[PDB]
Amino acid sequence: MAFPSGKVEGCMVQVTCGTTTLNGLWLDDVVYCPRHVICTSEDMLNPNYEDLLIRKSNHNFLVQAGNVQLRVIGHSMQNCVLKLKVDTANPKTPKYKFVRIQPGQTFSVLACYNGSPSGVYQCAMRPNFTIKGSFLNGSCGSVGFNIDYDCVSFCYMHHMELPTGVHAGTDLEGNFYGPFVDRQT
Ligand SMILES: Cn1cnc(Cn2c(=O)nc(Nc3cc4cn(C)nc4cc3Cl)n(Cc3cc(F)c(F)cc3F)c2=O)n1
Repeated sequence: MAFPSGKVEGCMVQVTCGTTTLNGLWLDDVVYCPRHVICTSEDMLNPNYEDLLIRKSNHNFLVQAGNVQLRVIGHSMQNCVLKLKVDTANPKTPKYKFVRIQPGQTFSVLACYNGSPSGVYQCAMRPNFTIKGSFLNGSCGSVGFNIDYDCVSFCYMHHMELPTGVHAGTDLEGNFYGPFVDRQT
């Protein structure tokens, strides 16, 4: 039962900080993405995110909507998500809300790679707050949603695959579902 993905496809962007790259969600004039993007490969195992944040400037972020670069004019960190303020509002922004779902609820996921939509499928949140998704490498920042009439409810931002092959992430305010932390361990 996956929801049609057209309204979300127009919101996906590629976010690059140095050589680390993942997917971002562009709504109005804000891009949301996992804060993990500010890690170099050596920081990924045990990042000090407050320190890494101090060291970055707006011009260290490259945001691409397709072949169009968007100018970053502000950035801030909210729990495990980074919010990049860009100088252009997304003209395909749908009506949307952010919601936090519970175990047992289902949602659709738009898997993206390097900012480009790749597939859509339905998932359920398990009681241990993991999901059995279909995510490959490069899918970090892909989002889960439901459609509520005309309104897109965003409920899941993908961060990591765990050793057993299931997946974990945050709501759109950056709070993990479950007892996980955004580090490569
Ligand atoms: C197999 N699989 C299924 N889902 C995933 C999701 N995922 C991902 O796509 N990427 C990750 N690490 C990165 C490596 C990078 C190399 N470059 C050049 N840029 C990169 C950017 C990322 Cl995000 N990871 C690992 C991971 C991502 C996190 F956000 C986190 F907090 C901890 C982690 F261990 C990953 O799971 N891969």
